Amino acid sequence: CPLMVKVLDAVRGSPAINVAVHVFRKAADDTWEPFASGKTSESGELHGLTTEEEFVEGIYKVEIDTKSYWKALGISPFHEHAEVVFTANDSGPRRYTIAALLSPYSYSTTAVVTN
Amino acid sequence: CPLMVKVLDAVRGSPAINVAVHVFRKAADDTWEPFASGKTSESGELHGLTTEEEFVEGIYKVEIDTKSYWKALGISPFHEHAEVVFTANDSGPRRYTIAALLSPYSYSTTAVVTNP
Amino acid sequence: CPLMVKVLDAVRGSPAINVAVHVFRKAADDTWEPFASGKTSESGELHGLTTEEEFVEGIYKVEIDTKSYWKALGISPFHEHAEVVFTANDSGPRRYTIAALLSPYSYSTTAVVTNP
Amino acid sequence: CPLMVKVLDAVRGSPAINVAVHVFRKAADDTWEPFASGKTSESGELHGLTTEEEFVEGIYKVEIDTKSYWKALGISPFHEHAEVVFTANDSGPRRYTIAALLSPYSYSTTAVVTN
Ligand SMILES: O=C(O)CO/N=C(/c1ccccc1)c1ccc(Cl)c(Cl)c1
Ligand SMILES: O=C(O)CO/N=C(\c1ccccc1)c1ccc(Cl)c(Cl)c1
Repeated sequence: CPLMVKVLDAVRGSPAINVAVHVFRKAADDTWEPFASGKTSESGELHGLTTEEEFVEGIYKVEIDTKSYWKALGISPFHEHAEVVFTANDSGPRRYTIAALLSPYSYSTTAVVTN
Repeated sequence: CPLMVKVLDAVRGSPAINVAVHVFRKAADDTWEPFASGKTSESGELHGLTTEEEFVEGIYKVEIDTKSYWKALGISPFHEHAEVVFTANDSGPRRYTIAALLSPYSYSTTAVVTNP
Repeated sequence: CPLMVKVLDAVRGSPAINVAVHVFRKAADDTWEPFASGKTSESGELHGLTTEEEFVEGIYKVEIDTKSYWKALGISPFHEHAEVVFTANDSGPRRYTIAALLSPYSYSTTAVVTNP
Repeated sequence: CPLMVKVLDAVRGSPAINVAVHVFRKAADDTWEPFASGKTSESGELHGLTTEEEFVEGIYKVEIDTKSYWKALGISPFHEHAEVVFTANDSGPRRYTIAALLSPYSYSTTAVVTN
């Protein structure tokens, strides 16, 4: 699995469950084409988005539906969503984990790239 | 000043200076229209982007060009840019500070919203 | 002002007001001695803790009483407090801003260090 | 395993490996008594610190030796260490994960409490 997403909730100190996640790849058209999508699991994780074959070098966007998550909790959030845009590179390590820590008025994101 | 951007560098412990920022507003046809742009100062701040009259309700996107920033320091970073998307002035006018704390493989963004 | 503390609330998108802050300096016997203390203002800032003369080289600890803060908002948080420990003025005097961004189960702290 | 620590490096986008971690429990003496310690693994994780029997309600301090980590990388860091102080509570969920994301002049920490 070369791309995994992990979403955490900083208010409840828990994994962010059932969060919609959409992945896009930039096309020569210069527009974002849908690539993969999922809802996070009970552990806040989303796996099996793509394969090694499919995940070629390019610019990818990971879009996390944070607003719907906070709305579900009855908490008024600042952001429409959290979007992480990055370039996938062959020179780098094989596996990418995109992590997001969510708060109603803030988020943090990090990438953990490993072999 | 209803919209201010502050960018900090978590590697150097400093303001992130001369960072390009672009602000977009969602149009009637759903396209992102250019709204305002600038560079952060020596204090990592960008002020004077808009006015109270111009800054109407809407969905706005603040794009911070972090990749150029890191590249000028010799660092090849993970992210193309940091993007902050939010609905503004939904419940009347407010003043917004969008802050970003940058590292090569990570970034944090928070909003401070105050009532005029 | 060589040492300033800024505290923000990531739930409300606001300054974190009236937060108690205690600053300690490591003594000759390795004990933490009280150095300065105060509460954040309506802007989430605490200034006037020390002077250039008083703020000598040393290891300092900035303790932010986040648990009292959250409890007054009805929230039972994870952390007792946020503690920031650092060596200051090691290479000559500097101005330090210690910033903390608070959530009930998480906190982020960054330093902005500038040369007088 | 009721207490795990996970340490990530925001500069290299990788797990923070071989980082010293010390856990303390507050004593009636009002002083920190050593409880457990370890070095993070190649995945940035430290497990098997304690048992369910041993990990009673109380105030605990997790102290991460961030300065030595950055020194090893030749990067000048701001903090002496990262310390996370919290109260363990029976009413809450059984498992605690203390995570830290490190930068030379900043860190973030979060707790993920689950059953
Ligand atoms: O709205 C604001 O005031 C700007 O936000 N500022 C800061 C900050 C502020 C001053 C000094 C250092 C960081 C900030 C932002 C983000 C984070 Cl994650 C942290 Cl620990 C601090
Ligand atoms: O595990 C991974 O590969 C990615 O995890 N990243 C985590 C994290 C990890 C475990 C538990 C809690 C947070 C994370 C992310 C962002 C932040 Cl700001 C923090 Cl303090 C932790």
